[PDB]
Amino acid sequence: ASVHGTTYELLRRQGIDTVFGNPGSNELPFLKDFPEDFRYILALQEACVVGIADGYAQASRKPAFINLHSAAGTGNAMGALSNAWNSHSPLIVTAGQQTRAMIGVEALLTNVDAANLPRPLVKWSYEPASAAEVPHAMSRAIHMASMAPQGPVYLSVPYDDWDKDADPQSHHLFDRHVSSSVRLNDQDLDILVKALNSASNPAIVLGPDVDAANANADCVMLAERLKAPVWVAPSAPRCPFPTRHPCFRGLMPAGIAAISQLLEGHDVVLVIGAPVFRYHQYDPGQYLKPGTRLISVTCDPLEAARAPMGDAIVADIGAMASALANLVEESSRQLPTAAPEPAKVDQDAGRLHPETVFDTLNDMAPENAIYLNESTSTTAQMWQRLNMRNPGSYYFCAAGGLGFALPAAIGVQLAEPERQVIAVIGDGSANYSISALWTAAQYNIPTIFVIMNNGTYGVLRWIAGVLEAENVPGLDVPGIDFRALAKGYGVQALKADNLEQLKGSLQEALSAKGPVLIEVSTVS
Amino acid sequence: ASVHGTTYELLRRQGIDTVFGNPGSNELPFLKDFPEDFRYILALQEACVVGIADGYAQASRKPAFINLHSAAGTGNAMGALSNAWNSHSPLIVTAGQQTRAMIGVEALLTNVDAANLPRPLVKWSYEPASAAEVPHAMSRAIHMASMAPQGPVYLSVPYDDWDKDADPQSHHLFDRHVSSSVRLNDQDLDILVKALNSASNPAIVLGPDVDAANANADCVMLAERLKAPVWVAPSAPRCPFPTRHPCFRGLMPAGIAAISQLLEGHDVVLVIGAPVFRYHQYDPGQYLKPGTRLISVTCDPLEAARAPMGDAIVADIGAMASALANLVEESSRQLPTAAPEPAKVDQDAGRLHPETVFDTLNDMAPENAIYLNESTSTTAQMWQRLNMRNPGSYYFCAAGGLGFALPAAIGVQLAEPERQVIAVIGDGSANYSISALWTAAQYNIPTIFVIMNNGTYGVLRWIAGVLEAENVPGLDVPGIDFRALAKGYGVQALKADNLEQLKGSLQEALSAKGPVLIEVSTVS
Amino acid sequence: ASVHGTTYELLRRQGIDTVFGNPGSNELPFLKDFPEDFRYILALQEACVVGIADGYAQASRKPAFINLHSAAGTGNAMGALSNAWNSHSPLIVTAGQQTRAMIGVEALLTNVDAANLPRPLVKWSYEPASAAEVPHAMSRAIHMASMAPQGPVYLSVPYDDWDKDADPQSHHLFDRHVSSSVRLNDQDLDILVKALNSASNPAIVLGPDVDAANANADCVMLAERLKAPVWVAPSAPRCPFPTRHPCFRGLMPAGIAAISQLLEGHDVVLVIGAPVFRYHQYDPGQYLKPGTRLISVTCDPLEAARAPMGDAIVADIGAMASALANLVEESSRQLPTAAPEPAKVDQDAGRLHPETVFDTLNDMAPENAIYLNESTSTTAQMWQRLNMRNPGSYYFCAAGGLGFALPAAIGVQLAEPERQVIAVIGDGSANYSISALWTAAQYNIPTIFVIMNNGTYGVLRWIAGVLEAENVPGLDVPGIDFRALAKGYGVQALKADNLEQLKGSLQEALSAKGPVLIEVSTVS
Ligand SMILES: Cc1ncc(C[n+]2csc(CCOP(=O)(O)OP(=O)(O)O)c2C)c(N)n1
Ligand SMILES: Cc1ncc(C[n+]2csc(CCOP(=O)(O)OP(=O)(O)O)c2C)c(N)n1
Ligand SMILES: Cc1ncc(C[n+]2csc(CCOP(=O)(O)OP(=O)(O)O)c2C)c(N)n1
Ligand SMILES: [Ca+2]
Ligand SMILES: [Ca+2]
Ligand SMILES: [Ca+2]
Ligand SMILES: [Ca+2]
Ligand SMILES: [Ca+2]
Ligand SMILES: [Ca+2]
Ligand SMILES: [Ca+2]
Ligand SMILES: [Ca+2]
Ligand SMILES: [Ca+2]
Ligand SMILES: [Mg+2]
Ligand SMILES: [Mg+2]
Ligand SMILES: [Mg+2]
Ligand SMILES: [Mg+2]
Ligand SMILES: [Mg+2]
Ligand SMILES: [Mg+2]
Ligand SMILES: [Mg+2]
Ligand SMILES: [Mg+2]
Repeated sequence: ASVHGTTYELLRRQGIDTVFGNPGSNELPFLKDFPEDFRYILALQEACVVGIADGYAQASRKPAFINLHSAAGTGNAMGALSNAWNSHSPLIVTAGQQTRAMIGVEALLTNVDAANLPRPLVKWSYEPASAAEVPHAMSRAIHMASMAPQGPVYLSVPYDDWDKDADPQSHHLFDRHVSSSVRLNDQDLDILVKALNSASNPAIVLGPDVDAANANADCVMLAERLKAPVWVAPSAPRCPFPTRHPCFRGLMPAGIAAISQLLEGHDVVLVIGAPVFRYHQYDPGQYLKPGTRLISVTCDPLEAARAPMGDAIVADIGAMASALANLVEESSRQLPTAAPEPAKVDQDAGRLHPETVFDTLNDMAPENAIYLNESTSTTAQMWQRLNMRNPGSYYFCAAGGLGFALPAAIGVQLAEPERQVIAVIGDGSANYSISALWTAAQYNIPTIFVIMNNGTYGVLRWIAGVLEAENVPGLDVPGIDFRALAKGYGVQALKADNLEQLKGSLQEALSAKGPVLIEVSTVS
Repeated sequence: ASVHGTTYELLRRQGIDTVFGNPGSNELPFLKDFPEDFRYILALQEACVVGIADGYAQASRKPAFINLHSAAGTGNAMGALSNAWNSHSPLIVTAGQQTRAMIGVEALLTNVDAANLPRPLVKWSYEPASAAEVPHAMSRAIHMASMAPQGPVYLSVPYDDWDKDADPQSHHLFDRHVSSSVRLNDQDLDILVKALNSASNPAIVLGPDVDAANANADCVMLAERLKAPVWVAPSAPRCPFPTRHPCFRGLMPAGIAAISQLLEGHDVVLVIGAPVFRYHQYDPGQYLKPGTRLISVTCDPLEAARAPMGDAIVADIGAMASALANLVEESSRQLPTAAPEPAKVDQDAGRLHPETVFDTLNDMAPENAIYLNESTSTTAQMWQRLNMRNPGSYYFCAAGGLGFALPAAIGVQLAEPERQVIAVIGDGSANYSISALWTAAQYNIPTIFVIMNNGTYGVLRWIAGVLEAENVPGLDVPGIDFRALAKGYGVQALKADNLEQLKGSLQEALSAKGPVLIEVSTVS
Repeated sequence: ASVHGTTYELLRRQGIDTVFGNPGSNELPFLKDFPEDFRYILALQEACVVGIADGYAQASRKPAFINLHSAAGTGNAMGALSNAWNSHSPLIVTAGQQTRAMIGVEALLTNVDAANLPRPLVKWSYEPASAAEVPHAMSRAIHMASMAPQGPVYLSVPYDDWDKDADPQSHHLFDRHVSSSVRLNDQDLDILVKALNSASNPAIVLGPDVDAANANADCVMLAERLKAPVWVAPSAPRCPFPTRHPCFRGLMPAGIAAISQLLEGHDVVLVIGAPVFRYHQYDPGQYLKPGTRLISVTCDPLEAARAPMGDAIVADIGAMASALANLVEESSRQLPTAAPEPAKVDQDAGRLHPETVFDTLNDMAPENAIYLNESTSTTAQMWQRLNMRNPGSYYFCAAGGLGFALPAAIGVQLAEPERQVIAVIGDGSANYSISALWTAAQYNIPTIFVIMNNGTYGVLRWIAGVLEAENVPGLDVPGIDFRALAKGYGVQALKADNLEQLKGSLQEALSAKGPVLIEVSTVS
């Protein structure tokens, strides 16, 4: 068998059936004879390729496979890899290299020192030393991406390797099963359970690895048993809990002092599937107030090591959440009271308040909708105003890197064809990966894109105001016609300049057979 | 509190009480006011510092703390770090940096791009961005070294940071407990146990992480229940099993074909705490024969990913071994029969056969002796001829890097004062870290060093013969007087030119109050 | 032709005829059939291998070739590479890798991520992607080491590559000539010359790249024409000027304030072949006083970029020094007056003051002796007391990393068989690379080693005193018998406990046919 044939068999045997890519000449020898049982999803720029694959992997809860062109294609994707690292997304990134005989002279298209290029944003990065090693290296890539803590990996392959003979002993790779589905030993788990049972006023904080593990329902059971309020850890990339459950308390503010104040009076705080903590703003103060003990369950040693406080347990989130939910006592304390509905912001017949947009989406969208957020000044209101009952209902760029949501929404919609995906994206953010729209058109992936157009990088104007920073350039983005961009890439386009038009456009979009972009005029 | 005071409190609260070091000026501000409850162990060269610390960590089963001088001191230690990486040794390597104000001009003693220097041989490598970050960075280092899979880490600290004010909130670091003591979830563990119970002819292969976890006794129980032969995985850095137990089958040859042949007819092979596999010689063939399934339990994702065959489970070796030993059925098959005693090699009244040396050590040494091996042509015979009943009884350079055993034997002896340490070291290997002898003299650490003097790099002459490689330079090392080297560093020195003298010298050495070196004339 | 044959032909055609090495199994396929016209120089540890090669390269003013064993051998050499980087030493470091078929499984002796291992201490680091690339990669290594700014490079070669067929077109590599012998364009050079001619009170500062270029005599002419005092730049790795020439002003103190004060009143300061500046101690103040302009000529862009003051010209030191010396006007100012002889320190009949040792060496040594310094508390006095008339007469560890001088003195003596090499090494420093002594014995390289034994890391005790740092551990090194160490490695050993014995021992050493070590009892 050839390296080509062996590698595709390995991929198929390991459950991979889709290649997200933007092709080049170093990749043609890999892409030729493309298997009839695989799908290729083309995107027009590599940030888009990786974003689509990332959304697909996150929503499918399985690895996604990417093929890019040498250094320039890899390089174009590195912002996307920054997000993927923070979301623990299991992405297998392959890039074609020059033929081995031309690497030394650094022919055009040589990826120099290739494995160093994507560092430090990958778990493993490698170029094999021979053609017959390629299937083994691919096996390593698959497993490295997939083991806890999941994350992106990189493999560079000289284009002449594909046609060479494989090692017949590579067949042992095909059916390897590698598990990291582990949990704390019984003795120490019993100690933890007793500490949770004995707590007088426990709180729970959940992060994105809960949703990645589909541990959401187990966390609901845990919170109900402990009668504990539940927060989502700051800078949330996913939604780990039903947002109208009585225990839910919303998104934690991403500040040191704000979080210790919120946790004051809680004697034990159990954090599951989050860094401790993904703070953002400068908000100096105490990590915890006196009287609060924190215990973190994380899938990632790097998270456990860097927490500035608390105990930690490094284990699989699904296995731990299930074990805890089934072991803790039913507390006789009263169940927390649900948060009240948010206020309705006064809305005239003109430009839309973001609150109006979210309220309207919540009213009109199906109960199993999936939302993506890249409307950076409106996140708090989004979190208050969308009732997200189900797992996998929210994504936000995990490293804060713009250009995620537009392509990722396409990948999520591909992963979840029965769930309507609605991406709410600022006018600034929309440009970073605008060409991703074409993939939705070409493959008829019926994502709805809601562009919040206020003409500016609004959160940056806000921060500049707080900082008292005057004379900052580059914060306004006037003069972008998003309906024309949508037409450019073949996506149906609507506008909404007021609430009546918003409702009309959403009605049209929800019933459409293809992707739709709605340009919403929002308050500036 | 100062950064100095806070950092030493963190170290003490995390169980560190010893600093292995070779000082320099960038380290004086750290070493000043050295705490009265800490011990400093000086060695004369940094390979020696790290080797001593490594032996101490491996034998104590706890992290060891190292302080080196900038780039040159770190650099001198990098061969030692190569071994430490392969043995999963929990080493916290700190190095002093220039004062922050002089780093930009690259003053003498500046460690340029410091965190990259020890890569790729460390789990984590870092220089903090401010003085007040130093205690937090130290906390990260401690936990990164200590979490499974354990390994060396590196922290560079500008010398002016120590006297600066610490963050008062660093007190939250002091008592953090971080656990990776995890095992496979119950459902999947029950599947594994059923597969072991159903095997008709199981075999067990054990690696160094078993001995590191002190899982040896649990593995004895497991092997007895399964009635299974037990091998030690190739290139063994430690001894994971009693070598005269009836199930023991010795050291696996480090070749692909040799191992698949050895495992032929075993339907399930359970590998615990080893890479799959640390092959060495070129010995192409099948990874496994038809009819053999392999299942690996490893603490290291990198091991699980790179195995060319078998299933894998990534979990703590101690937790897994205990769980398996207590869950499997007692097989009604007959217990394996003990290996017979090895043959006595004919020995005249002249130079010693290595077999004679090992037989004599086995006769005369206490039953709780600890052996180190850096006698590279004699490893197979050593493994056959030493009855090692207890855990922690054997160490061999885990990356094959010479210069480990001489210093490591000192660190092991420091860790285990009641167990006589005997390092068996070739005349070639003895030179790499010869100055370590001084530390044994200075601190009166009563290690016995047995120098096997045959005048040559014997295993290289052997390999050159197999390869039919003629005219190879540099394989002979005549003209070294090891008794004079021992005198040079203040260690009592004996010679043994024949068996009678070997017995006499060993008798003297075993009853000595300090370290002793015996130069043995072995067959060439 | 094989890769082996082609590579050795390339080496020979590029002027390489010596391999400095410590062998291992990955290197046996390279070392077999070793060419009869090459020499192999064995050393017993890799810091020693690289130090010997470094001294040889520095003194010969040509590249030196090194062969080490995989990661552990490379790692043992990294402290030596730290010095080599700072001295711009043209070292071609090769290391053997596992056979390509075993790299993926990380067999024992695999150098993982090999090219990253020696970073950041090499100019270029590489592992070829195929066997036929090896000769081209070797060509790249040779030229990268040799082009200005010279420095160490690293090449990792899988052991199976050597026996493979080479590309016949590799013959084009053999006779390539690559020049960096460049100087500033005429127009801008004329501007510089006019600025030097117009200076009222010029000063010259010279660094190690002057001695490396053998630009010393041109710098003498330049200083004589300009009637300018001449200093050696701080932390000097080499001696660039005759130390009793009337213009010579000695070693600059390695402090910011001290240097600007020394240069005060000099209107133009011309720095040639030095960083600006290799400061050491914290000595904050002005980089230059008002009225001083600095102009630097450096072979190294990294030096030019990081200078905190002055103009810079990046060019070959030999070409620039010759051009300037021949273009400047003869100033009618008076030639500077020679420094007076240093004082004689009172010396009783007991332990030796270091000043006494240097005065005695200066009296008794030949006028073409070559000195190496690793006696760290005595450098200032050494510089004042040795009359070094000729180029290539002084070496000191360029990164401050101990373990350089003992092996480097052997390499210098090998390079310069007619010039007596005398290494003056502290008792602390002597241990780092003590096994290098064996190479001097084995090859009968007649270096004289003068061990300054004061029982302590003296400069560290001194600095601790200045810092007012109390309770510092690890600063004393009692109990080392250097005559026994010398006997251990087959080197003739003498002692000197007082001046009469020093003179007697030096007389014996200077007339000896082989290497000699003299242990001198110096004041503590
Ligand atoms: C790749 C990338 N570049 C720049 C930024 C900085 N950034 C953060 S938010 C923001 C403004 C986004 O504006 P918009 O999407 O219109 O949302 P608004 O703040 O107006 O709600 C910018 C540029 C970033 N996070 N990522
Ligand atoms: C740091 C380092 N350098 C070189 C080697 C290569 N090496 C492997 S075994 C060996 C010979 C050791 O000789 P000796 O200790 O006398 O034992 P013998 O083979 O004679 O039993 C050498 C040099 C290595 N493994 N590590
Ligand atoms: C590899 C290395 N480790 C440690 C140091 C720190 N160091 C600088 S000077 C010095 C003391 C050397 O003592 P010695 O050679 O006896 O000379 P003395 O200071 O007594 O004159 C030490 C350990 C270093 N520069 N390089
Ligand atoms: Ca509503
Ligand atoms: Ca799906
Ligand atoms: Ca906006
Ligand atoms: Ca016996
Ligand atoms: Ca102990
Ligand atoms: Ca030997
Ligand atoms: Ca004199
Ligand atoms: Ca010469
Ligand atoms: Ca000294
Ligand atoms: Mg990079
Ligand atoms: Mg293959
Ligand atoms: Mg258990
Ligand atoms: Mg490195
Ligand atoms: Mg602090
Ligand atoms: Mg379970
Ligand atoms: Mg060739
Ligand atoms: Mg010109």
